Amino acid sequence: EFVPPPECPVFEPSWEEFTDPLSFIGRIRPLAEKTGICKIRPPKDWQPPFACEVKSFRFTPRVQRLNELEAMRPREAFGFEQAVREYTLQSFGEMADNFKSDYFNMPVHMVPTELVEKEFWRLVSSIEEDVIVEYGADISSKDFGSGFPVKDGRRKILPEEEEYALSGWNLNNMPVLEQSVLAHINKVPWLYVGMCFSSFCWHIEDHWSYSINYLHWGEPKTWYGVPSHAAEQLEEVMRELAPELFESQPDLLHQLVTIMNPNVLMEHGVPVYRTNQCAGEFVVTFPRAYHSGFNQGYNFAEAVNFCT
Ligand SMILES: O=C(O)c1ccnc(-c2cc(C(=O)NCCc3ccccc3)ccn2)c1
Ligand SMILES: [Mn+2]
Repeated sequence: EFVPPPECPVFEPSWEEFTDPLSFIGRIRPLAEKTGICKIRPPKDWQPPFACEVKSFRFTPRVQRLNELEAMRPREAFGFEQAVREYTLQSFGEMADNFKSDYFNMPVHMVPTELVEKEFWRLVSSIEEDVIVEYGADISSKDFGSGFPVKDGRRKILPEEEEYALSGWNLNNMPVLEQSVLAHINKVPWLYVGMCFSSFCWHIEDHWSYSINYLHWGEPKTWYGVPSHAAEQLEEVMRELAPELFESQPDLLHQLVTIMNPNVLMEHGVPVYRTNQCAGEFVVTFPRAYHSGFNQGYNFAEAVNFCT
């Protein structure tokens, strides 16, 4: 069965250390850049409100067939497996919890994170069992607002919430403008509504950017990360073992389907670290750190690429 990778570093900054995000990330870099990803737990009293327009939040999530790569005799009428379904935040959550409790035959919060992890990777490689889930991925914060409070006058902010609108850890306040000559001659966060087994495959960011990720609420998001010094190693294992039909594809397209069991990478000598990102915790990915992961259950994440 699946062997969990070693845990990535988790930091619990003091209030003093928590004042400036870029200063903090710069200070932890000697360790975190060697693990690709790290987790940051804010002080216990730092609790931003959830500021999305919940009443109107509607979306059509993308369908994810866990074993689509292993599955590569064409099945009758491929391309039409799943009927389309639009959800509200509430109705997606009802669907997500029902899916998970039915799947495991127990209440959603009683399913061990290790079991969802072992079962996810079993399902990804299984040809006997076709599990299909849905992911409310890549929803712009412009559509219904950020999960963080923002002083743009579109939504009421209470006095005790203003510090969160102004915080450097509010993802809308991270720096995003890359320096360049073109910048002198001539981005917002994205939202992710997850359910059990919804997932993201191995990738790095455009321009080898840092990214930062905040789980507003819900069940954990499980991460795997590879340090940048091993990026070429991972890419070589992909070349060797990924489907030949996709071998010649540019990285930007190949990354849409680069699913790989972390143990395969580990057996080929690639260092992999894991973490369960819980509600109220940040994950930071360092430049050219490959990462992938899946959601343990119904949850809500916000993410943005930032520059140093
Ligand atoms: O899902 C997450 O929590 C997550 C975590 C870390 N990074 C990403 C991420 C996604 C994209 C992206 O646009 N993907 C295409 C759309 C997409 C397809 C399946 C799953 C999630 C997105 C680019 C860069 N990073 C997503
Ligand atoms: Mn990413």
